[PDB]
Amino acid sequence: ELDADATSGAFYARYRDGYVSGEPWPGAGPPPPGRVLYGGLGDSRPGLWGAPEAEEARRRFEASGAPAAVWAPELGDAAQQYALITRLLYTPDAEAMGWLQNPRVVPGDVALDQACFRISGAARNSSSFITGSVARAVPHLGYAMAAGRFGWGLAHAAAAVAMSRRYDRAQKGFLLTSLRRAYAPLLARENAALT
Amino acid sequence: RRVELDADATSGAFYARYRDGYVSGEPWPGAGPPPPGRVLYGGLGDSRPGLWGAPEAEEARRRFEASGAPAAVWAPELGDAAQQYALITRLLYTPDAEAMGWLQNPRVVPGDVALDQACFRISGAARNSSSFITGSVARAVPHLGYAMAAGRFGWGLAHAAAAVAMSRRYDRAQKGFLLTSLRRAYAPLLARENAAL
DNA sequence: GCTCCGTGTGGACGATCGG
DNA sequence: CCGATCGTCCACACGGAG
Ligand SMILES: [Cl-]
Ligand SMILES: [Mg+2]
Repeated sequence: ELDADATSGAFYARYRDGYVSGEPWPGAGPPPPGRVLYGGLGDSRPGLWGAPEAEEARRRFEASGAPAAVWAPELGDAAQQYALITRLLYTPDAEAMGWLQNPRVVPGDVALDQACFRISGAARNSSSFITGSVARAVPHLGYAMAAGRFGWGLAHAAAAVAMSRRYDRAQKGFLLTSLRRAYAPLLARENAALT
Repeated sequence: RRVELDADATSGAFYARYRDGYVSGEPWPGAGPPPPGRVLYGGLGDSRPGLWGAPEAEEARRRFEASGAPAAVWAPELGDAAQQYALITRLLYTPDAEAMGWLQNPRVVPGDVALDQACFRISGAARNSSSFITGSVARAVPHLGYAMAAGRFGWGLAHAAAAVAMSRRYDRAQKGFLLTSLRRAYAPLLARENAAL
């Protein structure tokens, strides 16, 4: 169906949901002890704390001041990576969409990524596995779902567009501007309430 | 490059001051209507000849016009892109509609196949691999160039939600969370954009 | 006239899933 | 048989130097 209540815009101005920002999404929570979020909702993989791959990447992440090209929960708090990627999506000339799809990766970034899916249970990286993040730089969606932070959905939506092969460079730039306009008031209102 | 976090962005005040140099309702830089007798197709500025007279286009147009629902496989020959955008946008806000599942796994009838094959034949034969730019990640969603030509950023919701729906990295509950995130973000934008235009 | 660089695009082909 | 995403590799433009 389609009414004049929709084409005029009044149906969207009255949008309300039963969820509360800052409250856990139904079924979402922290991973079991000694494990980190991975895969589908509620799933997890063993952590790689003390492993050479995780610790080498943790030091590089803490020393760069930039968002990590390959992120894992062993590297730090997901809120830091979410905020760095979110800010990156709003800085002009940053090439955020190109960086989300094809970031420059040192061998340590490759070794970290290979260790995470291997310790989960995978023999090789495969396009069919549900990981909870379409781009390796974006933290697992379960951390946004557990914290009830809908503004962290922007990182995943922008990365899903960036990772798609069906849009060219100029088309992705328009979609990034669309997402900037949509999420800017949400992020401003959400970051104020939870600070 | 490098990103500097600070209290201006952590408190949210950097996002409250967001402004861009674009104007809603005005063409995106480099974007415009297709040439006469052609429809938008492929990358930015590209186009293919229209099929407004072919039997495949007319069969699908009647099915679209007789259902009152958005077409599962859409082409410019079926009607106004703005109407299909509005139907998909309304569908994305409809409870119990299974919108993400429908975007990812639509029913494709023989008439849809004949329409889709007629569109690629009237263009050039580029396919020899699976990597090709279409301008829309889901066939039900009109070409992005129509949103770019009209400067309608609210029509980006249909493409952003469809890109999530087609991704293989999220399960059903994760895609449901992302739809709610996109609903909240775009609801004030759509309300404000539909009023001005 | 060839290469040499880094870097930024899209294509090619396969793995895996599924109608 | 068809085709979807996405890992992985690669083709090519960029241009002042030899
Ligand atoms: Cl709320
Ligand atoms: Mg066949």
